[PDB]
Amino acid sequence: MLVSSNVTMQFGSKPLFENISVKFGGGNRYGLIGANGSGKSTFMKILGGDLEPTLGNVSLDPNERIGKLRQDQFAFEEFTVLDTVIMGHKELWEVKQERDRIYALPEMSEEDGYKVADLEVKYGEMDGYSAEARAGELLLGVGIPVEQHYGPMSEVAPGWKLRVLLAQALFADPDILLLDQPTNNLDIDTIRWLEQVLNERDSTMIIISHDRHFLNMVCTHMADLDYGELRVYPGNYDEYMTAATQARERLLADNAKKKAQIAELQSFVSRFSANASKSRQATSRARQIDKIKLEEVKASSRQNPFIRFEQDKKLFRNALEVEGLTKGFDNGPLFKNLNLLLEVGEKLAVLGTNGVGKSTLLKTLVGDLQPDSGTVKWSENARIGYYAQDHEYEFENDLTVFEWMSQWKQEGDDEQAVRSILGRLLFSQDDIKKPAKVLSGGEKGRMLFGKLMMQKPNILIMDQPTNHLDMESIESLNMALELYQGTLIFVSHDREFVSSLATRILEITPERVIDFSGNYEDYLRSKGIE
RNA sequence: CCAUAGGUUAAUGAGGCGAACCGGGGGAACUGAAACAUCUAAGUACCCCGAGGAAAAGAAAUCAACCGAGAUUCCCCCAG
RNA sequence: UUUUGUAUAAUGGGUCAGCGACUUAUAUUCUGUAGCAAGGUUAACCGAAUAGGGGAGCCGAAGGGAAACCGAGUCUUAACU
RNA sequence: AGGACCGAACCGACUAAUGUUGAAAAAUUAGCGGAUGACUUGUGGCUGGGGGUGAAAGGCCAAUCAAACCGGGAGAUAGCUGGUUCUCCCCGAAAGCUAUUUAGGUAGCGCCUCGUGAAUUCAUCUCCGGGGGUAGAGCACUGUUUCGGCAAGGGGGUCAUCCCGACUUACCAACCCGAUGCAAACUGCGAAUACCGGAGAAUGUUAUCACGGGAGACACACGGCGGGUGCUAACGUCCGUC
RNA sequence: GUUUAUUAAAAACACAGCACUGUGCAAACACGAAAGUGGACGUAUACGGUGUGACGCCUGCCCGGUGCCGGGAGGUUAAUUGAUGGGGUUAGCGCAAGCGAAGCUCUUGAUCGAAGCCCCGGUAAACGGCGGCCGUAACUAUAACGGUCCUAAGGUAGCGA
RNA sequence: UUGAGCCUUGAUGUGUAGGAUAGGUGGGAGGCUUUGAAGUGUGGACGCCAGUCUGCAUGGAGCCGACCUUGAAAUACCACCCUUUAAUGUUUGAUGUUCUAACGUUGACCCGUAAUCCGGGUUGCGGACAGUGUCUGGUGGGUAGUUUGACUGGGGCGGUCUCCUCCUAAAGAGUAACGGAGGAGCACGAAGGUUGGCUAAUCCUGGUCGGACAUCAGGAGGUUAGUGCAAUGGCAUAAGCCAGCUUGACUGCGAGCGUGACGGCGCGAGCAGGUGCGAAAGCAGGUCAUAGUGAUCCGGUGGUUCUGAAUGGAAGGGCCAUC
RNA sequence: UGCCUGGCGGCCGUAGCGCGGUGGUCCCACCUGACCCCAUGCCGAACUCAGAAGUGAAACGCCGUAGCGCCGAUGGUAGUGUGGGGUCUCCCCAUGCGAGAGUAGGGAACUGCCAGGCA
RNA sequence: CGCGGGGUUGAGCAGCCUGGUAGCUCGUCGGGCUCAUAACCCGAAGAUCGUCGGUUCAAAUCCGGCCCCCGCAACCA
RNA sequence: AAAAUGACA
Ligand SMILES: Nc1ncnc2c1ncn2[C@@H]1O[C@H](COP(=O)(O)OP(=O)(O)OP(=O)(O)O)[C@@H](O)[C@H]1O
Ligand SMILES: Nc1ncnc2c1ncn2[C@@H]1O[C@H](COP(=O)(O)OP(=O)(O)OP(=O)(O)O)[C@@H](O)[C@H]1O
Ligand SMILES: [Mg+2]
Ligand SMILES: [Mg+2]
Ligand SMILES: [Mg+2]
Ligand SMILES: [Mg+2]
Ligand SMILES: [Mg+2]
Ligand SMILES: [Mg+2]
Ligand SMILES: [Mg+2]
Ligand SMILES: [Mg+2]
Ligand SMILES: [Mg+2]
Ligand SMILES: [Mg+2]
Ligand SMILES: [Mg+2]
Ligand SMILES: [Mg+2]
Ligand SMILES: [Mg+2]
Ligand SMILES: [Mg+2]
Ligand SMILES: [Mg+2]
Ligand SMILES: [Mg+2]
Ligand SMILES: [Mg+2]
Ligand SMILES: [Mg+2]
Ligand SMILES: [Mg+2]
Ligand SMILES: [Mg+2]
Ligand SMILES: [Mg+2]
Ligand SMILES: [Mg+2]
Ligand SMILES: [Mg+2]
Ligand SMILES: [Mg+2]
Ligand SMILES: [Mg+2]
Ligand SMILES: [Mg+2]
Ligand SMILES: [Mg+2]
Ligand SMILES: [Mg+2]
Ligand SMILES: [Mg+2]
Ligand SMILES: [Mg+2]
Ligand SMILES: [Mg+2]
Ligand SMILES: [Mg+2]
Ligand SMILES: [Mg+2]
Ligand SMILES: [Mg+2]
Ligand SMILES: [Mg+2]
Ligand SMILES: [Mg+2]
Ligand SMILES: [Mg+2]
Ligand SMILES: [Mg+2]
Ligand SMILES: [Mg+2]
Ligand SMILES: [Mg+2]
Ligand SMILES: [Mg+2]
Ligand SMILES: [Mg+2]
Ligand SMILES: [Mg+2]
Ligand SMILES: [Mg+2]
Ligand SMILES: [Mg+2]
Ligand SMILES: [Mg+2]
Ligand SMILES: [Mg+2]
Ligand code: NA
Ligand code: NA
Repeated sequence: MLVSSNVTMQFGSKPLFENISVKFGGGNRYGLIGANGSGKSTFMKILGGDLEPTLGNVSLDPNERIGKLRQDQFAFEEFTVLDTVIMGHKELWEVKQERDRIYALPEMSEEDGYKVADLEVKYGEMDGYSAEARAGELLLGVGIPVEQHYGPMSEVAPGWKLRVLLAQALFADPDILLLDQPTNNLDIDTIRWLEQVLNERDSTMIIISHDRHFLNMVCTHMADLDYGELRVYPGNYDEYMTAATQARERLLADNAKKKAQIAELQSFVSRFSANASKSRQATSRARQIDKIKLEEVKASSRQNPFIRFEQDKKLFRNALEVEGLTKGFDNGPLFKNLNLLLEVGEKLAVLGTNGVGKSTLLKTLVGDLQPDSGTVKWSENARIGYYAQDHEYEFENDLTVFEWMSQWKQEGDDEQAVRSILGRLLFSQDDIKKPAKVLSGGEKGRMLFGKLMMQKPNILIMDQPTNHLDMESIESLNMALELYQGTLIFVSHDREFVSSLATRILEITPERVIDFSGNYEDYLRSKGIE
């Protein structure tokens, strides 16, 4: 079973995590939780050996095939989907490709023949004969068609190849699964399939997830990464959240009721110390006061960012109008004969879930995706704040966080007012010196929220604004957008964030759009969903 | 019911005292540590039991070092 | 006697006579003296025995290093002018 | 009838005097409270030491009680007090520094003494080579101070009190200039002494240094000079040197 | 009535009366290393512990703290049990390095595990506690009155230099 | 009744592309059915719901591998097994009801006995509970041993206790007071090394917002500025300010000194081995210097044939680096 | 050898500032150009290169001047080692040492080694 | 002046709790309901966070001085 | 459901 001892990673002048030593193993599944920027991804990198710790150890058995997940790479793109999911087995992939190379190079001499016979028997023991079949029976579960199973990695879509990268990790029942945010930008049906296929396995799995309904579904232990110490509570999710609460409140109460007695042994020392017949008794109360040592409270890293979008110039009457916006890439009718008029104050939630033009509507509205036919007439003064689903291009350039946030300073504000946004977004003194490239996913979504806030738009378009954000962030931004007085266009899958704030639903089905004029609860009752 | 428990008679032995030495059952504290609790004083003082002219121990399931010695007890070194 | 300092009004003693306080054992070191002198000396014990025997053993003539080890050298160091 | 009333025996002990080496290691004299009751008394018995008994005071347990008396461990320990016994000859201190559960104890060093071994070793004076920053002094610097000159600028009165300031100002006033002082924590100056080193005589029973045996002492006092504190008070208190 | 025999005889102690609490009998409680004794040759109208101290009128509010009583769902938790992992040794395969069966060993400690504590409620003739600031009435004065903060609750009847 | 282990028996473990809900080995492929059928007449359970397993029979005597699409073949079947399992057995557990036989009886009767002790015998009632022993968690002033600092203008309170800078400090060093004043318990991968260059404060005159004070251009001034941090001493050859390259913020040593009662602390040319900057002479063993810190014991981690209690190993010690 | 000039020193204001004058054959400075060898947080202003029309304006060197800076006696004063004295918070006497400020005054340097030109 | 607790709109108080948001209950002011007042409903007003300085991009918060108010304390033989 | 008050003459 995997063990870690005193990992202690540190880049800067503040503790990140200290003397982490924990045994992971035994078939238990450890949901690893924390704040949006504490330690989780750089800890599953350490557990897999991607970066060695500053000073520490990670111990694994001589043969224990780590099945870990991507989302630190996107561009393998040299071979077919079948042989892309195959190479999750780093052992079998090498023997397979090496024997193919040997077959390519002439001839099978005695060095070549004896080099190849044992590799062939190794392949047989590893059952590579039925490797592609078992890979395909998993690609079908993920949702990739049989007729294009054998297509190269350029045939696949950019939003469809993360599916294959997910399928790679859990290929052939590998013990110890390092899953790093697997359910992000996935649908309800795929999430249900994944949480069903992980429920039939005896393999320790350490999973990062910022949602509650998946951790509370699959996980057994609830390893935390807050305060610095990795506190592991054996609990589902709710018996962790109801245990840490009283664990912290007991500490607070003990400090209160132990300071309240120092304040009582102090009223005697302050009154009878100078006396002669009572100084002996007043200088033993001082010993009692000094021998108390109330224990310290360190604030949790969770916190709650203060986000609020305002609007510089409110605009009246219609804010948008879309007239005959038929468009499709290679399936033709991505959305057929769209026709709509968006008023002011609308909170339009565009639903519909998977591969259909759930996005590319927002891309056409902003204009970066030219439509096939139609014209989109924004309001006269319409200023659009765009939060793209894939926002890497704005951080590939490596500026300091301060300069990156200062790019968008407007006419009438200082770099005193620039740093206030970062302060409200919880970038304190060193995390404003990091390169913009090296930041967490949630710490990056927040940094885009602080650019929208800084620009102060009157039309907000947001492609999945609930990505890599913990409960605190999707509770702050939810009310930040609720208080918003303006036009909002957003898309999300979780049936809570969209239901909290929406006055109109426009969801597209791969044959025809359907529009509504009420909130999501009425939408479901009219659909026939209980 | 047999039988045991119990009763009577007879034969033999013991009982108490004594200075030290000896074997065993229990077992302090002052004191030293420049305070004190681990530790020392010390298995000492003292209490109790038992025997002897002495008592205990004693004839390797011991040491040694692959060379060997040969029960126990006491004295001088090893050795502060 | 104790004190920086007592005629001190600081302590002790009424006087006489007798008793009353740096000792003994074993180890170690330095001085003096005596014997022997790269040698010196025995302990227990035997012994008609303060003689003689007994040299088990102790101290000294070689040191350096934590140690193996080397040895008028040795340790340090990869090596030391 | 009565934990009833007055009052002797009987039990007790509120006040005063005497007595304090007493008649007595708690009493006598004149008064005083209870006196059929939770009373008082004779004889015998039981409870024993961290234990007894206690209408409760730490009271009583053989003139002894916040832990009896006797014997033993025992000659407990005492950084504290006292005492320490015959004679002569030579040398002869310290009451300081450092450390201390340390401050009236002790350890190392400084000072004393005995032995051994060594070089003009050491001391005084004359001459030569040195570094000061004290006394004194000075006011360029750091502060402080009083005058006089020029006065930036600043407060006050009149008028459109939008401006510009159109004015004024008996009043304040920095920086510079000339004159006059003060400073432990000021110095563009600067002694006497003292101290370090070298050379030279004369003088001094090696007075110098090293090693080894034995210590004592680490409570100081006053007087002159230089000073901190105090009141330039104290036979006050804390340092330097004699 | 008792008390410091021998400097204190009192307002101190005891008391009848009152209340709380323990005790179902081989009672609780005490003296005992234990046997056994007192309680008691008694049986809840009896016995022990604690406080108050005839009698008359009465004995207010607070369960946050500390005790005591009841509750057991949940968390933590000893001995006991010893699943796993790591190391030592070595029959052998290799005369290279090196691995290394069985056994014996050193260590690590999964699982089981009660009371207590955390938690929930009660109890004050259980130990105990019982508030600040500001304004306001026909002359002055004072506030019956009002605002607010805090507390577990803010000292009631009676008495008061 | 309910946990857990084990054994025996039977099921369940399609997505394609297949006749059809095939688990992997491979034995065979011609074998399964008449001690009485594929279908039928009819039960229940399971499910990706398409389909599988089972009682018996009026009748019943016949179904599949050969083909075929797959990486792979078939309830023709048996085998040794794997996952989820269902049932009966068997092992210890937990719980609850009964029982008597250990154990209790300070219930009744008889005897030793002329005995409200004790013992034995019948009987009744409790009954594997209570109680006792070893180990163990809680409570435990009921009891016992003890600790509860020093300086100090008497003691107590207040203040202080180690390190750095100035004055007292009497022109070498040192020098006290509960004397007068301030600081430290770090920081910096550049604020370290080298090479190349550069020189400040403060006013005086001319200009957009622009002002007494911002940037510009002249002149006076002279280090009155600056130094990561308190003060003192320094600093122009700059130790102050920029830039290029770099890691000497190296290893073993070290003549000779300074300062301490010691433990110790500090300065150091030069030597050897390997570097950096510079063309080169050369400079670099952290920073302008002085604060930024605690012995020993005990223990942890890494290296090293030094030792290894018969011998070969090992534990354990030692040494080096470090916590 | 005499004069001028350049480099390296000695010495460090009696040596430095201010005012006036003067020097271009050589030397020195300014000077022309800049693609390139090099360089500017922009600018050949600085650093650097190829040359040489002009000038001695500025800088530099030399000479003259006291308006500053600077040096500075003699005498007296203060202080002080040793020995004495007083009316002793401070002084005095014998003896030895003897400033600081100020005054008279001095004063716009002196000098070595090479290398060029005019002699 | 030795030690604590404070100074936040007119009154009484949070926010200091590890600097990025100035808030509560009552009150004042202007409307509405009412015959009229009170209550009630709506809208707004106002604080140099006692006053000075310091690192700080940013102070009420962190540090120090000064002033004011409330409690103490300044011992025994 | 909440609804208090109105000097004398
Ligand atoms: N190179 C880097 N330099 C500085 N900080 C870094 C660097 N790489 C990562 N970090 C920091 O490490 C942390 C990583 O946070 P982490 O990835 O666990 O966040 P998350 O959003 O919770 O994770 P996840 O993406 O897995 O859901 C962040 O605080 C990030 O700033
Ligand atoms: N850049 C592109 N180049 C080519 N085809 C594209 C591109 N972007 C999208 N597509 C095609 O258009 C389709 C629409 O994708 P779209 O972004 O609308 O999906 P989605 O519902 O937002 O996906 P998801 O939730 O997985 O991110 C894609 O599935 C793909 O086939
Ligand atoms: Mg006998
Ligand atoms: Mg002792
Ligand atoms: Mg002692
Ligand atoms: Mg015998
Ligand atoms: Mg004396
Ligand atoms: Mg005296
Ligand atoms: Mg005399
Ligand atoms: Mg006398
Ligand atoms: Mg005396
Ligand atoms: Mg006398
Ligand atoms: Mg006599
Ligand atoms: Mg005698
Ligand atoms: Mg030797
Ligand atoms: Mg009577
Ligand atoms: Mg009477
Ligand atoms: Mg009477
Ligand atoms: Mg009496
Ligand atoms: Mg009396
Ligand atoms: Mg009488
Ligand atoms: Mg008595
Ligand atoms: Mg006692
Ligand atoms: Mg003794
Ligand atoms: Mg004695
Ligand atoms: Mg003499
Ligand atoms: Mg003493
Ligand atoms: Mg002076
Ligand atoms: Mg002393
Ligand atoms: Mg002394
Ligand atoms: Mg003295
Ligand atoms: Mg004196
Ligand atoms: Mg009395
Ligand atoms: Mg009472
Ligand atoms: Mg009451
Ligand atoms: Mg009884
Ligand atoms: Mg006690
Ligand atoms: Mg003792
Ligand atoms: Mg004291
Ligand atoms: Mg000095
Ligand atoms: Mg001196
Ligand atoms: Mg001295
Ligand atoms: Mg530096
Ligand atoms: Mg340089
Ligand atoms: Mg430097
Ligand atoms: Mg420094
Ligand atoms: Mg061995
Ligand atoms: Mg052995
Ligand atoms: Mg070892
Ligand atoms: Na990440
Ligand atoms: Na998308």
